[PDB]
Amino acid sequence: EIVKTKRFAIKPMSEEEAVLEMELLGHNFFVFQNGDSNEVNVVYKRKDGNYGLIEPE
Amino acid sequence: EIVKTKRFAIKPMSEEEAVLEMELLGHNFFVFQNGDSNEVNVVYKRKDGNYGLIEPELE
Repeated sequence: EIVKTKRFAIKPMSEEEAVLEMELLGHNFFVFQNGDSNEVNVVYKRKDGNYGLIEPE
Repeated sequence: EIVKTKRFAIKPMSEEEAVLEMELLGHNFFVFQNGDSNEVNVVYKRKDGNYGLIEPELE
């Protein structure tokens, strides 16, 4: 089955904060409300050490 | 060092189709526009066998 859950990061934050939070929490991807664009984004760890940021833009 | 890309799945789809797409494409998580709620959701595979669906809010 598909287990439904609500986004953990409730409050809006910056892309910079999102990346740090993902790292401190030990995750590989992190869903958040971008406070600078008022849109939901997803940051993730790329297999090249870099970070990726997915936006609806 | 932060590479900005646009969501790959442009058109809205069901959560089931999203899980299928995630697997067919070989990813661990998949961002999509849920056609049921018209909102962006994220499906992912969890070490438990099941799949997870992240929503901004509960309907």
